[PDB]
Amino acid sequence: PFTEIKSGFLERRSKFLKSYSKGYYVLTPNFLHEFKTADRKKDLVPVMSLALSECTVTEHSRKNSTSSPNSTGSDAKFVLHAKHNWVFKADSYESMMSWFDNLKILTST
Repeated sequence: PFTEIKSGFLERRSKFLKSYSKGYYVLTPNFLHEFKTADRKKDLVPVMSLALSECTVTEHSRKNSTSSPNSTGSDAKFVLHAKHNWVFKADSYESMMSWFDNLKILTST
């Protein structure tokens, strides 16, 4: 058992290393926790826990459509700001939007 609201894999962009690192993320009413693996029985200490009380989600990609074709890269990104700005990338626009929305309602402050 666990008061998990949402969990799943995400890539977080490194600020210095110019690369993404994939982690397994678990959203609770209190934190977004990062774990190395999805094994909630054996992998039990977060590599990082972001307190939601002082985060906000600001922007997200615009879907790849005829109205705004996104030639550059993926359209599955969002920004989580700490009160600096972490860039996360999900599997798809749809998955990204589920993370964004679920984060939004836990961080209205």
